[PDB]
Order: sequence, then structure tokens, then C-alpha cells
Amino acid sequence: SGLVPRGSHMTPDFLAIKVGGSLFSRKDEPGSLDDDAVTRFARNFARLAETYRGRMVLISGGGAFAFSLAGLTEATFEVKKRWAEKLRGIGVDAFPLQLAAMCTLRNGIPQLRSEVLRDVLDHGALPVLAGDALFDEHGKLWAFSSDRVPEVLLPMVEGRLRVVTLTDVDGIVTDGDTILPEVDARSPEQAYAALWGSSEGAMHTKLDALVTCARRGAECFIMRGDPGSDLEFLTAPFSSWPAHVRSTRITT
Amino acid sequence: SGLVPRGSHMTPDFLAIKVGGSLFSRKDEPGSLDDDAVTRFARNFARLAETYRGRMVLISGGGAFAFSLAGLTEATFEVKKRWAEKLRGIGVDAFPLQLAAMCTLRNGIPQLRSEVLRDVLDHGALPVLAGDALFDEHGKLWAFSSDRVPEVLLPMVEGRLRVVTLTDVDGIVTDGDTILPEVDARSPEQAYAALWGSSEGAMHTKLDALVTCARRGAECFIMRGDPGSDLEFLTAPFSSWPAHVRSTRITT
Repeated sequence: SGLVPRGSHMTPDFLAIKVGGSLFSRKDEPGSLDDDAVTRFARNFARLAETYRGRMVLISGGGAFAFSLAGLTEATFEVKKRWAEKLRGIGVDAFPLQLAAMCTLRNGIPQLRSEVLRDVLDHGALPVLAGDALFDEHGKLWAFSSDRVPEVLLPMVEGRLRVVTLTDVDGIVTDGDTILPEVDARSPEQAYAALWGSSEGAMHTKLDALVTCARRGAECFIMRGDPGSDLEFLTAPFSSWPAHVRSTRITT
Repeated sequence: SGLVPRGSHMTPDFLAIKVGGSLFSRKDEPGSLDDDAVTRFARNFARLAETYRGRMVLISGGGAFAFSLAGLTEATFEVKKRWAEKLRGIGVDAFPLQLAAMCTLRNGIPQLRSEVLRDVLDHGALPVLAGDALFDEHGKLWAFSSDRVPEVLLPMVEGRLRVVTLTDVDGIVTDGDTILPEVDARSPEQAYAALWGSSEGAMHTKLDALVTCARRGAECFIMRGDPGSDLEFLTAPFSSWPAHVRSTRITT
């Protein structure tokens, strides 16, 4: 692999945007989605998809569920269908892809085993992905969080990958409370210490996944999602972002 | 490829069983499935899956639907989910797999592009498949009938593949009317002549797919499905089948 120019003044070559289930559903209303939230988020993701044509995936959270874990693949398929239907309704070539048919685990590491994802991107379409039940090398099913799906893109994406995880907080909170603006993935021990101090394991899962991505060059963010908020700044160099934006940025 | 012993006295090494949508749904009641039919068929397929552990796929018909064809992948996912849920309910390790995430078209020929299907079989599970919208090499979506799904298995299955398409007739009818018992895939022109004479293109699609499979060694059947009917004879050599069974058998 050759030298990849990187930095806060560079434009991303690929966007993996993950939308947390908490932003468009409620745990105490299982299976129901907030259609107004989905609709408004979809308009903002559609704009991103126009610019990042063939250079973006949308990952949906939500769709929570010996072999009973198989029902998870069906649950998270439904959530991908809901986003893809909405996005096609507004002119985006959105196509849901079952991660379980494309990816398996080996030694705990997700392995992309289907060429289809790269082809769909090359055709200019928008894959809609989600967490899933994945088989390992012994045939055992494991729940693979939506928050870890960006990891599967690492060997396949060329150039500068930006990963954005939209959640119900502005980033990782630390001791009053304040957001930790930057985390160095090479040695992120202080971010993990902040989580212990400000909790009560979904944020820990996010941190582990985004550290993994950042160690492989990605520019990663945990930030607050809001259905109606404009996301066009996610196409731009980090140094050009509006002043109001708050996030935890994870890089190496 | 070495010499494969074949003939009506040999046991199949693999079963691809396709259940027609007409057998468990109604065109005039779109999206609804007949749960009693699904339940009774599932009990019979579960028995087959016990014997053909890792050596069978179930293909569901039904789930009918620029990029609007994408909705087909969602529709046929639902039908796979319905069968897989039912089969897991009776102890079968049934896992639905989106063919569109595993297979694309090149020069009109389906190409298996994901290793997951073979792995799932090797783990001893039952893949549940269906027709789908598949991308071609130019990024165009095509409707790929459930009736053609056995074609995708041809390069992957070793040994003797038996393909059984369950439909609402006993086979191909010819001129009174009688069932054509045998078709030679090397030169099946009389079967196509029978279809022209006894019609008014789903049976033609079946015939084309099963001729394609038979020319690659498969032993193929068009026969009548019935939810409650015992299917154990499908594990046995054709020469051992009960006398009451009627079918059109397609081989080369």
C-alpha cells in the first residue's frame, strides 16, 4: 500500500454513516420505528449519497432481536428494508444487503466473503447495511453489532475513509462534564477511563470499533444525530466544519 | 472432474427442493401466505433436512413484487423469513440467505460470488433461498425467478444433485391429456412443443432451468406439491419410488 495523504484539511474518499437505533425507535415500543425520524434522516442521507455516489454506505442500528440467533438476521433485514424503501422513495438507489450472506467470522475478525458489496458501490448504488448474526469458522452464530459494521469495510475501501456514528450524545463525556474532543487510537486509554467514570456496553462497543477503524487509517466520529439536521459538512475536511458541531474525533 | 456414477438406482448426494408460490399463497390475496400450508409443508421439508443435513437447500417461490426492482429483494426476503421461522420452530437450523448479496449476472449467467452458501451447508445448516433482483455486470437489476435458483448451485454441488420443483400440476401435460414422464435435456424439443399445445411463462421458465441443470448432470423433476404429503421418497433412488408418484423427470 502506498502513501495516502491524510489530515484534517483533506476531503474523505468514502463515508460510512451509522445511524443509531435510539434515534428512530424506542426500546419500550419494540419493532416500531418513528417514521417521521426515518423520513427526515433519509432526506439528509440522500444528499450525502448524491455527492458520495458509489462512495458511501448507510449502516442502520436497531432491529434488535443454538440457532435462535438466526432470527436476528431477519430482524435487522427489516430495518435495512425500511431505510432502503424510504431512500428509494426520494430517488436514491438504495439496496439493502444482508451482512450474514457476505461476511463470516474467523478468529473473531469479520471477513468479507462476497464480492457483491464492492460491485454495488462501483455501480453507483447505496448499500444499506446493519448489524447481523454472523457464522464463525465453527458454524456458531454470533451477534455482530451495527456499531462494528464499519470494520468490515477496512480492507475494501481505498483512500480516506470517514466513519460517523450518530448517537444520542455529543461524544464521549468526561469529568463538570465535557465532551472529549480527540482520541488517539494508538493509545486511547483515557477515553476508556472516561466511559467507566460516566456510565450507569454500547458506547464501549462504539469506541472499540472506531479505534479499530482509526488504527487502519480511518477518521472516525461519535456525535449527536438529529433527524432534521443538515449533514453536508460530513462531505468536507474536518478543519472546515461549522463551529457549532460537537463530536469526539478518533484518529491515529 | 472425474467419473460420477449416475442412474435411477443411485441415491442423490444433494437435494434442491423448490416450493411453488401457488402452493402456499394466492395471487388475489397479495402478501398473505396460507399458514396451514406453510406449516404442513415445513414438517415434510424438516424430515428431508434431517437426512440431507448440509446436503439440501429449500427454495421458496412467491414473494412477488430504474431501481424499483430493488423492492423485489425485500419481498422475497420476507418469504424466506417465513419459511425459516417456521422451520426453526420445529427444530431445523434454517437460515435465510439473500441471493442478491451472493450472486450477480454476467452475460446472463448467474455467478455465485459469496462463499457463505457453501460454508452454511458445511456447517450442517439449511439455507432457505428464493428468487431475487440480481445486478448484472453493468449495474442493471433483473428479476431472477425462484425457478432458476437451482442453476446457481451447479458449480458448487459435488456428486449427484437432485432438483425437485413442486407445483400445482403433476408434470408437463401433453396430448386425451397425459403427463410426459421423461424429457432428455440433450434434445428436449418435444417438451417445449407440449407446453405450446397445453397453455393459455412460468412452466417454460421451469423447463429452461431444469434442462440447464440436467445438462450439467442433475436429476430434475416437475411434480405436484401437496402440503401434507410425505416426501421421504425424495431421499431414495428414482427406481425405488412408490408407484403412486407422478412427475416429469428431466435428465441427460
